Amino acid sequence: NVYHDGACPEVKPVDNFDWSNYHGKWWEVAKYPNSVEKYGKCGWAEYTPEGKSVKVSNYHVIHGKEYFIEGTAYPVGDSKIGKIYHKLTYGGVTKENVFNVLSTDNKNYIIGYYCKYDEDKKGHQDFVWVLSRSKVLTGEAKTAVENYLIGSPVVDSQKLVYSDFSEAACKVN
Amino acid sequence: NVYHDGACPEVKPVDNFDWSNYHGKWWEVAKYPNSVEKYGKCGWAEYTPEGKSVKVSNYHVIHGKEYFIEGTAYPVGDSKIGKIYHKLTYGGVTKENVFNVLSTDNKNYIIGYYCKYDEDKKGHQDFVWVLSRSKVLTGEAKTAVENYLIGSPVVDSQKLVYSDFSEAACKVN
Amino acid sequence: NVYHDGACPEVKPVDNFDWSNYHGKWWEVAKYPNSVEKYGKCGWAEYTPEGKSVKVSNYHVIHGKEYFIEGTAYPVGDSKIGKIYHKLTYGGVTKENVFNVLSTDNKNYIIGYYCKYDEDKKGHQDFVWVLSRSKVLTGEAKTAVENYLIGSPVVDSQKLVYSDFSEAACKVN
Amino acid sequence: NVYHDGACPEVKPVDNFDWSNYHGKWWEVAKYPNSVEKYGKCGWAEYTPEGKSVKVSNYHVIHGKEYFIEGTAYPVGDSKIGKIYHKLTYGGVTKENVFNVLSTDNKNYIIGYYCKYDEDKKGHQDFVWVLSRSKVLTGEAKTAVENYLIGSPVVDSQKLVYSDFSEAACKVN
Ligand SMILES: C=Cc1c(/C=c2\[nH]/c(=C\C3=NC(=O)C(CCC(=O)O)=C3C)c(C=C)c2C)[nH]c(/C=C2\NC(=O)C(CCC(=O)O)=C2C)c1C
Ligand SMILES: C=Cc1c(/C=c2\[nH]/c(=C\C3=NC(=O)C(CCC(=O)O)=C3C)c(C=C)c2C)[nH]c(/C=C2\NC(=O)C(CCC(=O)O)=C2C)c1C
Ligand SMILES: C=Cc1c(/C=c2\[nH]/c(=C\C3=NC(=O)C(CCC(=O)O)=C3C)c(C=C)c2C)[nH]c(/C=C2\NC(=O)C(CCC(=O)O)=C2C)c1C
Ligand SMILES: C=Cc1c(/C=c2\[nH]/c(=C\C3=NC(=O)C(CCC(=O)O)=C3C)c(C=C)c2C)[nH]c(/C=C2\NC(=O)C(CCC(=O)O)=C2C)c1C
Repeated sequence: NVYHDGACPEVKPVDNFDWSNYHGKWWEVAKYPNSVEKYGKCGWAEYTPEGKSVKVSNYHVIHGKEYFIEGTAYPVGDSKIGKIYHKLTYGGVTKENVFNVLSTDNKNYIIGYYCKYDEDKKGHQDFVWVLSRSKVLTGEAKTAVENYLIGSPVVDSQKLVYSDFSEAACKVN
Repeated sequence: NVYHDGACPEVKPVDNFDWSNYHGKWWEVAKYPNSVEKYGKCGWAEYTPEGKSVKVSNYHVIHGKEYFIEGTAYPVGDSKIGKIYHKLTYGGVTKENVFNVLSTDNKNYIIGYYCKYDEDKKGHQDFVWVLSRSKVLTGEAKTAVENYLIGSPVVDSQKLVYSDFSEAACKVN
Repeated sequence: NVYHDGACPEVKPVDNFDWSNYHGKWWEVAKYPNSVEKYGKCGWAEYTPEGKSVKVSNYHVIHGKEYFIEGTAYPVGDSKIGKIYHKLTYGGVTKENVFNVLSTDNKNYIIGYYCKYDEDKKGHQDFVWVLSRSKVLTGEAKTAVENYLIGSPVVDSQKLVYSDFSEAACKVN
Repeated sequence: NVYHDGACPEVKPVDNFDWSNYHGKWWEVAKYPNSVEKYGKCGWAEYTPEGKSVKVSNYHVIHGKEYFIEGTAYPVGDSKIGKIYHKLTYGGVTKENVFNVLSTDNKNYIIGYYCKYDEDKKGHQDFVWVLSRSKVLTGEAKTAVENYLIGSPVVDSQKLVYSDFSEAACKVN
């Protein structure tokens, strides 16, 4: 889990988000570690569209067993601004969590960020995911991701943990 | 927070621990991040000997405000072996958590490990602290710590975060 | 610069090195600092295969000006064994310096070590490079470089300095 | 060796320097590594007044053998201001090098800094020494050293290397 002092940074999302492409199975190729996804392997997100909204379900495997959450996702304002609410319930509190699409090709990959702010302690936790339609980044998508990561003012490439997509890791029994 | 798969690893504690030095104020010079201490600055532990035991108090400061837990510590067996129970209560459950002393000069520094196992997920969380009687490592202590870190089978120094002992950080109001 | 007392340590190279992949452009993702590359950013190596040998060109960029050296590398013995001579001239003097490939995937990354021994002062300087066909370590190659760095007796990951591959740093006129 | 891009930092020397006390024998308790002092142990300096100047002799010991340089030191202006010229020869070139006294008690210790700028590369090398009358810092002096290092804009405590004052380190054959 990646903590910092202070408020959530001012982040600039993509201005050209293609809401059409937001569907299907996205593999979580990397992330910053977090407590909810603790121990999880072979992670993915599954987006099923309903207009300018999507039904969300996020899965991962731990030792042969599948775990998931369901929720819904829709743009905060204009579909083209890469800022999307993901409405999930944690701890019996349901909140609209702003996912920011920092980088995308509207085809193969998403690099997105969520910041959880603590008012009482005046700090925040950073959550980052690299979601891809492929278990492995190749070619242009991989090239795009690298160049983003090298300039990124928000994402620390070192802190990224890359998911295991072994058949062993991915097995549900 | 540092997560790995599998049960808690077997570690070798120091076999020459001087329990009589185990008192006084020990600054948290560095640690693996964990959720209980998120956003805290200027941490320290204070061990107040009570013959057999020591009373434990662990502090930090967040934005002029002090937070703490109190507990009790005692050797798991032979006092010269670097296995010390720390009896703390979290979430209404009281546990005798084993703290392994991985390296120490028996005067200025102590490098310690606690492993938290998840029986359901067949994985564990690693907790590491570098404790020092001075806010900054100097002389032989600094060298000893450096060298241990570099050889350690358990501690990945690259996951250490060193504390903020600024005047401002430490200011309590 | 990383100095240690005593002779060069006995390192264990890879015994499955694939000479046939020793070509192309290998970004200097990290190194131990040394005097010759001081100030240089965006560094790379270029290995031009000439069959038995390779032509070596090592570059970096300092303030829009590009600096480099050229040499020749060829295996110290058996191709499969991860010891390569790098024949370079410094101080009007051509040596055949042994580069030890400590870890590799024979595809994306290479972790290498050269040790410069001072006979008169019975000390040595350590040279470590982390080389990759991409400017940012991603996926399995990232995991593999980390997990090596953690277990390595030779390399202290805390003495690594990661290169800057920003557009600005890589800008040459 | 500690290298940075850019011009030398603006540094604030002590304005209460006691030139009278800048005499006699000072151990080098710590430094930033540098190439001149490569492999050296048990190092010390000796200042021998000659009027408004002091004659300088800097020593260390490498495997029973003694190595040294001589030169002269005198103030840049007013002796109350801790910037001192240290006139030494290296590479057949004799230069006046500014040594800035960042912190001192004028009794036990001195923390000093020299910055070596590369005009060609537009970068600089940092040189930091922690001098003391005593081979081990203790008491108020230690505390003074610790405190300075907590807030120091220039000196990184982690980059200090602490000299070896073992009799074996100090033994001259
Ligand atoms: C494919 C990416 C992805 C993902 C992403 C994700 N989560 C989000 C939201 C959050 N994730 C989090 O972990 C928290 C909780 C923060 C907190 O309150 O602790 C939030 C809000 C957002 C955008 C806001 C996104 C894109 N989340 C998961 C995984 C999961 N998230 C879960 O809640 C579970 C079930 C855990 C269990 O019941 O044991 C899984 C597997 C995956 C695999
Ligand atoms: C000086 C070192 C040190 C430390 C040490 C410490 N904690 C220990 C134990 C634990 N810490 C933890 O965070 C958990 C896991 C609790 C859980 O189950 O989530 C355990 C068992 C152990 C013994 C192994 C040790 C040495 N612990 C702290 C700090 C703290 N630990 C605390 O519980 C709090 C209270 C936070 C609050 O009330 O909001 C502080 C400040 C410091 C500053
Ligand atoms: C991508 C990795 C890499 C590299 C690698 C490298 N160098 C090596 C060799 C050495 N480097 C050194 O610095 C010395 C010691 C020279 C000495 O001081 O005697 C040697 C032998 C070896 C072989 C083990 C390897 C793999 N070397 C460089 C960079 C350079 N090496 C150079 O000599 C120069 C030109 C400096 C100038 O003209 O001002 C550059 C840019 C890069 C960027
Ligand atoms: C007690 C502290 C101290 C010290 C200090 C020192 N050096 C200074 C100067 C420099 N040191 C350096 O290494 C260089 C050389 C920069 C260059 O390489 O051009 C400079 C100018 C300055 C003031 C700026 C100070 C206070 N310098 C030494 C040690 C030495 N300095 C030496 O030149 C040698 C002889 C090396 C040999 O003959 O092989 C020793 C032992 C000690 C032990």
